[PDB]
Amino acid sequence: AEIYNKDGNKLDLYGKVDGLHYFSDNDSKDGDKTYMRLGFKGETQVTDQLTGYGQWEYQIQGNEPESDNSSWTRVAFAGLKFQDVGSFDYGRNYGVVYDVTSWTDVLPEFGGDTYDSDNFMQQRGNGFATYRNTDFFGLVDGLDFAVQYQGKNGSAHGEGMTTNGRDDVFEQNGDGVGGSITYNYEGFGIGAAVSSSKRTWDQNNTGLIGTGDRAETYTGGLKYDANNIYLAAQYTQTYNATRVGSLGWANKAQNFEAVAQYQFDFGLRPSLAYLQSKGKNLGRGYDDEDILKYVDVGATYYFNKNMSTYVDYKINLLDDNRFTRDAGINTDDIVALGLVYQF
Amino acid sequence: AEIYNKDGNKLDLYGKVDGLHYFSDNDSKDGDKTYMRLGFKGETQVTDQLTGYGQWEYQIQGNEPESDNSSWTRVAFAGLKFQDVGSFDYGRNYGVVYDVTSWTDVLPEFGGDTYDSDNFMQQRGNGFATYRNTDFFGLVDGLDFAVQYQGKNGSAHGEGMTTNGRDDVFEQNGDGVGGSITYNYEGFGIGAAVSSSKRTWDQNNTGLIGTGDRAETYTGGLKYDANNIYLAAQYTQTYNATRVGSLGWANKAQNFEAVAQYQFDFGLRPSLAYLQSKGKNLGRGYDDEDILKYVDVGATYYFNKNMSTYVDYKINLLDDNRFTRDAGINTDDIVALGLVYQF
Amino acid sequence: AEIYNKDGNKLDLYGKVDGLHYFSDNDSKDGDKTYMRLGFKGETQVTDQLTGYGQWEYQIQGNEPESDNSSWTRVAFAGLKFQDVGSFDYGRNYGVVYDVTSWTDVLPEFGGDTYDSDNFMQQRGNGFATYRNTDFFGLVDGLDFAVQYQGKNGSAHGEGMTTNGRDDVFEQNGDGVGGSITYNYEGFGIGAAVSSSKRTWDQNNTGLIGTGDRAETYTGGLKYDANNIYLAAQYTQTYNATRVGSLGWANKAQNFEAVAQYQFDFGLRPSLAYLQSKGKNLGRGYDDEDILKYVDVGATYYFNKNMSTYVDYKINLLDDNRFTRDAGINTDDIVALGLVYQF
Ligand SMILES: CCCCCCCC[S@@](=O)CCO
Ligand SMILES: CCCCCCCC[S@@](=O)CCO
Ligand SMILES: CCCCCCCC[S@@](=O)CCO
Repeated sequence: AEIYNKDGNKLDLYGKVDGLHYFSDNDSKDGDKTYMRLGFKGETQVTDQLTGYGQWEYQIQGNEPESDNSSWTRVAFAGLKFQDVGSFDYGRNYGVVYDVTSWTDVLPEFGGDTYDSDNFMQQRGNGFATYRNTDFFGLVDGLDFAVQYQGKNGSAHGEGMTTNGRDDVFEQNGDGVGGSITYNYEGFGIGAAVSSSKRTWDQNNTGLIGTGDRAETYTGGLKYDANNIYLAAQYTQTYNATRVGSLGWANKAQNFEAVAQYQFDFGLRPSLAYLQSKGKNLGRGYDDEDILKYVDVGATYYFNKNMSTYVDYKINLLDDNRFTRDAGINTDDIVALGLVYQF
Repeated sequence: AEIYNKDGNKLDLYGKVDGLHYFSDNDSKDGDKTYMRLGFKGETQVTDQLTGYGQWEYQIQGNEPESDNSSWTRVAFAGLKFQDVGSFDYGRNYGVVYDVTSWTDVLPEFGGDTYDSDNFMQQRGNGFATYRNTDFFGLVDGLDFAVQYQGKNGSAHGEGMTTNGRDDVFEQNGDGVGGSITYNYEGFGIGAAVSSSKRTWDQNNTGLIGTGDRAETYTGGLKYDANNIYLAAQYTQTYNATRVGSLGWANKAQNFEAVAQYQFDFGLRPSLAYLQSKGKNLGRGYDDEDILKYVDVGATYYFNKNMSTYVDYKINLLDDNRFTRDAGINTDDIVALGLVYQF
Repeated sequence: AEIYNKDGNKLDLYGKVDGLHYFSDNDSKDGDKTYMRLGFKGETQVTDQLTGYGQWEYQIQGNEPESDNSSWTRVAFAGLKFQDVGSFDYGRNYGVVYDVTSWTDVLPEFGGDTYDSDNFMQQRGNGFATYRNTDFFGLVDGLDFAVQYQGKNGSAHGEGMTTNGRDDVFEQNGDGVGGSITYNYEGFGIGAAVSSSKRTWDQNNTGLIGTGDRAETYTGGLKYDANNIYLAAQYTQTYNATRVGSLGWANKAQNFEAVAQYQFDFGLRPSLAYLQSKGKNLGRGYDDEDILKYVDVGATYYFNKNMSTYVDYKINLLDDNRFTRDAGINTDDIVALGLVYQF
């Protein structure tokens, strides 16, 4: 909600409370999942064509006792935007791969998990410097592109250390570069993205699988968003980038996400999605294994812009086998039931 | 404070800073206790008779250094309210036992501690699904009732695990059911509450006292709230529900709280309260011991709705003995001195 | 930003996002340093001459992954202000030594580090009770003084324990008393401050250097703040108060900070500063060592009140030697590059 707008600056304070419950045969995926998000979007008019902005978003879990409550920053960045030239922002933000893969990340509860947070330039992560050009200098409405640099987020000790270092190797990265191009026209969307990150010393020298010099993602995507119908698909082919449970990363992975949705006038929105991640030549005796594979059927009912409720059913297609147990990958179904207020 | 109210949605952002200091012979209860609370109450008009709402409240301690600052969510829930039918909400919220025991939880600093947070359905806890009926379908002004379900909040590992699991057994619970009825009329209040929770495997198989299949509370309460006078009393009889320091829980407990207050026109509000918790047949050689017992004398001076200061004197009536030392229960006096800004 | 002002109470919700990056040969000082701050300033008119107030400020780091995000309260206090008499506030707040040393704490990124947080009464710390007199009862415009008491912030276990205890001895303190006087007139500022804190048992009995009965600071300061020119200097002489890396504290220390700045009309603000901390008779074989010593050259460009960017270059003058390695003191340069949105 816009709670301030005065003398050239405005501030949107926004958030939500999701009363959320998971039902699953997997005990680790069963029970209260209530949480909230809080954020602000600030924007200031410097001149006719130049605006400064800042954004911050924070998740606070609501399913924990008061002795040990968990929370974190999703994004936190500042930037500058010049009309018919472009923008620059820096901070914790989304990787440019997500400019395309976000198109399928629209399920009621699940989805968007053929990749993780702090997972190279694929989703949210630290220290992105992002240059964006919107509508090609105002000459081609709908044509957007971005170039993105991610600085090294290293270890918390020893060699390859950064000031914001982290001992979990799955959350580290070296210097990376990425780009995205997208074109939207009368509801039809088409986009490509590419990212290339250096892998740090710790992630290649701790005995995990999917070691190598660089992490790489190549993404293509298509969507249709008009007349109350939402169709989208994305295919990403990764190298040393996709996480495989606890085992490490996938030498090669082929990720595919597809979604179909329809918005009824009275507020009902049914959703059918298919997500899949295929590990190829994973090593460690596993050759070719499904890292992820499930069908998602669900529905959100929008009371209005400020309130909704939804059910989401993750029909898990993975087999319980040696690879999934070793990696610690869930192969059980999850049904999500949620009640959501937002402002 | 209402910082937003527009096109059918309003948002109250509220909070306070309590500059607070404790004086006690017990070193663990002596010193700076400064803290703040922050929250929002959001509410949206869906129709003439249907409203959606969300609430979130957060405590941030202000008495710690910057290397290690502690904070937690008190409540976080969403819900729906239909006029002359009732409400439903879900999330971290207060247990329905508190619909009655809150009546004595009105002291300046102390009080309200014959029970804890995350202590079955007695106070704040995770995953409450709460149905409420207000004024009996609009036919009996003052008559309220509630039915409440709390889902299992289990361990963080092994058997009886939940996704929001917790290794502290005092903060766990199994499935529980509770109800409350209250009637208020021209300042006079009368109420009863009942709760029945299943106890998890860990809380019955870790060597503690007060083990058993279910936790149970039966509460009665009376109050008078009119003509600047506040009188209230509550009596709760619990089984395997009341915490006894570190020892475990009380097989049986008899809890009683009584308060008397008077609001002077110029802003002074003196308070006299008596709290007591009697453990019966506690085992471990005890067998009948006071778990809690103190008289509280205090006063709050309200400068206005936004500012006040208070002194609160917990005259501790417990004897320093084997049970209290073993349980780790404070038997020393505490004087609280506080300065409070709120909005 | 003032987001509420109604019926005698107003509330300023403020904050910023600093997209920040450090470049240094020291790996521990190199990389993403993005962070945000959030706070509110509340103030209520009780009468014509009496106002109640509350303030709270919070830092949330933006350079960490979502599994482990760090945050803390900077200040949290309530108080009362009577016109032409003075104010009283209590809580986590700034020590009165800072009434003078803040004058040099105005660099774009660095500076203000001849002392720490939770470092006796020198900067931010817990449990300050602060009495302030502004303009000497309204009889001498510009003449301010303060008396301040800090209650014991002790250990988290054993002897010398407080309820808000802390096991890091560098963040503990005993009872302390401090005072400040300042005089400002047509841009010219002059001030003195004195503080005297008791050192706790743990800080004198854990093998560190700079042990002794009391911590003491004596501070003098001068400044000029007018006609777009900012000049300021502070000299503090401390005893058992200044931190020396991990080694302990400095028996005696001589701290000096000097700054020169100029505000161009078009928004550029160049800054040149010199900071220095000289340890005297440190013991442990060290004798006389520079604890801190660097020159700071930098510049902030203000787009407007809500947006800016800056570069800050810490030219480190310390030699890499036995003392600096043992203490773990950085002797490498740091260049800071920041983009900042604030409201
Ligand atoms: C789409 C914009 C192309 C990226 C160019 C950025 C070059 C880095 S520059 O902005 C910093 C100068 O050191
Ligand atoms: C008039 C009904 C009394 C309240 C009982 C609530 C039952 C919960 S049920 O509707 C959810 C399980 O499907
Ligand atoms: C002349 C003003 C003196 C300021 C110091 C106040 C003394 C502390 S006292 O008021 C609290 C002990 O009860």
